[PDB]
Amino acid sequence: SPKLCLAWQGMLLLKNSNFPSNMHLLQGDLQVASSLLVEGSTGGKVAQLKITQRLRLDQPKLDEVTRRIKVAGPNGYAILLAVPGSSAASDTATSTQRPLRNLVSYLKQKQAAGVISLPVGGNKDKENTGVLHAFPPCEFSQQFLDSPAKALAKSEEDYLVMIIVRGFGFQI
Amino acid sequence: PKLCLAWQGMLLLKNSNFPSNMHLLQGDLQVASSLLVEGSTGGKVAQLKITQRLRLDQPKLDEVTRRIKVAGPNGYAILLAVPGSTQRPLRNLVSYLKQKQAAGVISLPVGGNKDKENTGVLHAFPPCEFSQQFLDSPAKALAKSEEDYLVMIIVRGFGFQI
Repeated sequence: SPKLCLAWQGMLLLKNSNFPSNMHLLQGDLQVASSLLVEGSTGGKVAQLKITQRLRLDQPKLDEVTRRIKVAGPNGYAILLAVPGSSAASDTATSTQRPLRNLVSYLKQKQAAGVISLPVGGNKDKENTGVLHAFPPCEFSQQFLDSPAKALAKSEEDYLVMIIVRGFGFQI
Repeated sequence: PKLCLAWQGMLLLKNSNFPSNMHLLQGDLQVASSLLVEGSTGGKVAQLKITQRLRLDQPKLDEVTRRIKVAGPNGYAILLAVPGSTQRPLRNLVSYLKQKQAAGVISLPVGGNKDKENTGVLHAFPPCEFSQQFLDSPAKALAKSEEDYLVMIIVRGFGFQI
């Protein structure tokens, strides 16, 4: 049964919009999430995660998401459920706050997963980095939702499934 | 992180069992882990039996609040029970306790203990103004409807736990 630990709270960013979100652990290694959802240089907490790329939801991409989880192994991935969270001129990054449903609807219509490189700011060694793929509700993402998970996921318009994979190849 | 699953099993009332998952809201996880056991062995228990009730009146609720406070930070744990010898959905237990206007009472550990400091009491509250105070916004999302959860308040021992 999914642990549902509150692994992260903050804003997802896409260009000039931000979306408050709470992320709950569904499966995999909580430590994979806690070690990558950070500022890369310090390991410190980050309040924003920026979607910088899109992955198409075509079957060949989905099959590679599945394969990279299996390659990484039980200590090399985490899957989270992202649900809506709780709702200056010199700021180099401006953004309109929007409900998570906006981002969900966008990714559903674009038929894409959002890509977030981790940790924030990167790292020179390929093996201490990772990637989060943010999937909208769809047949692929529903396979990771058991009955207690769906209760959190109120509607097919209000959640994302976040798949974090650490490193390159098998994780030990 | 808050909200991790801390116990999975059946809540027992009379001749019915209600599968429940308990997630940590507040307090000391170790209070729950050490008391949600079979006393004679310290091992995992799959069932917890409600054997008493406490009415939801104001002087009793004020005293629950006081007992949480006096226990200290290692003396209590608060958990959210969500749906997880006839099996019934948890909402039937919720409806029953809502109708009776009472909290269920479970003595811990299962089987008791001769030393008070190694025992606890779990009060299982239905949704109400009092129990809602323990749910922040992230927790409210797990709670779903006002018919589908209980708030489990575990207090260890007697007075401040030190």
